[PDB]
Amino acid sequence: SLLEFGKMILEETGKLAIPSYSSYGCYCGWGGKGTPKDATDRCCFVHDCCYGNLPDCNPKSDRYKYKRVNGAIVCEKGTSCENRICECDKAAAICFRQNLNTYSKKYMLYPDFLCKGELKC
Repeated sequence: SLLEFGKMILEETGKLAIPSYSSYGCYCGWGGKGTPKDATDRCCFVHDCCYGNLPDCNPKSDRYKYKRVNGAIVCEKGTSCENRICECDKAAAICFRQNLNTYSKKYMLYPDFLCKGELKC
């Protein structure tokens, strides 16, 4: 679920998902169009694609379980949708952590009209 994803993000990065990531660049949060602004935004592009691969799942609301094996995220067994949603969220959280070195506050609340260009999934 979105709340679990937000907690996973905070655990990984120390940044509150809202507002550090919920309106970032062209792909973090609500919609998505255009060329990702930077590595962090690309994490969100891929995460959107990841959810897009699950038609019949409800990533915003469906809850999954995971644990920590030393610092590593291990998705625990639920329904197939739960497992797949968890793997999407795990990847994005790790991706945000990997790219904290280029996170830029100037991309928070990025205006929709600047999301120029195109990308397929």
